Amino acid sequence: ATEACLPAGQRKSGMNINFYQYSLKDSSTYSNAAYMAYGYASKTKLGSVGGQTDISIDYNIPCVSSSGTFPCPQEDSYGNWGCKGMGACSNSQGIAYWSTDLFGFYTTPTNVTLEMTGYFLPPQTGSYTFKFATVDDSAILSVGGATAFNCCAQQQPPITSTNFTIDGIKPWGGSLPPNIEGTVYMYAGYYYPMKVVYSNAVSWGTLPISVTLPDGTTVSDDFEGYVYSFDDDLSQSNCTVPDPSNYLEVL
Ligand SMILES: OC[C@H]1O[C@H](O)[C@@H](O)[C@@H](O)[C@@H]1O
Ligand SMILES: [Ca+2]
Repeated sequence: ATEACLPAGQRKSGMNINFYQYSLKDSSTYSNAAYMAYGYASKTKLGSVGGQTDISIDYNIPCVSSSGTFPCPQEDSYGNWGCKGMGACSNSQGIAYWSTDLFGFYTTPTNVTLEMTGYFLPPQTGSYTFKFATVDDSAILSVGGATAFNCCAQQQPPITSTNFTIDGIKPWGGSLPPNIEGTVYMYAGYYYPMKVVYSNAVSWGTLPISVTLPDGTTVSDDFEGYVYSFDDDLSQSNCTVPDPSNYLEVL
């Protein structure tokens, strides 16, 4: 059984996103599992943004072309290099770029590690299939009070579990990986801790996130209505529900 929670605080819509420093073109750290699970929090914290419901990542580097600077979708890049419908680009793909494209926070989306935390509120009892359509460069998803973070303790330092529900790595220089899926059985009305950790090491960043509900509904990119944050309250006695199927409910 995946451990779930019943936080009694004021619920806030969306996930908290923390940003951590990652070295441009570090082709090692991003593929290490200890780093993805907890090691990232050792790195300098750049900032955070709260209340985000649209959590898919799609960052496209600029092409500085003769008619202006425009983002280039990765599948339209060619040669050394240009972008279809724009011609040759005069800027390097291998430098840092600054922009707000990740959740409105000004940082270097070319090279950053994001930590997304919240609680997933299932509306139906049954098995949920989470999915990353692909990943550039690496990402994990963990779900559960024992594996994502502890109940009522969303904002604490990371727990030390490498038991990921999904983990994905783009091999360095390789093509984008295919779909990656992971299934969790969840009970309706319990808040399940959820953590996504995402790294971009250079240039393009991509992480299309979706979930398929037990009825076969698919929710893609925007998780409004499903993900919530609560401020930590370590004093709330009955926050943790080790097994929601045998939980003595008291009303
Ligand atoms: O895989 C390493 C590197 O390969 C290409 O340069 C792009 O797909 C980048 O997004 C990626 O970081
Ligand atoms: Ca990349």
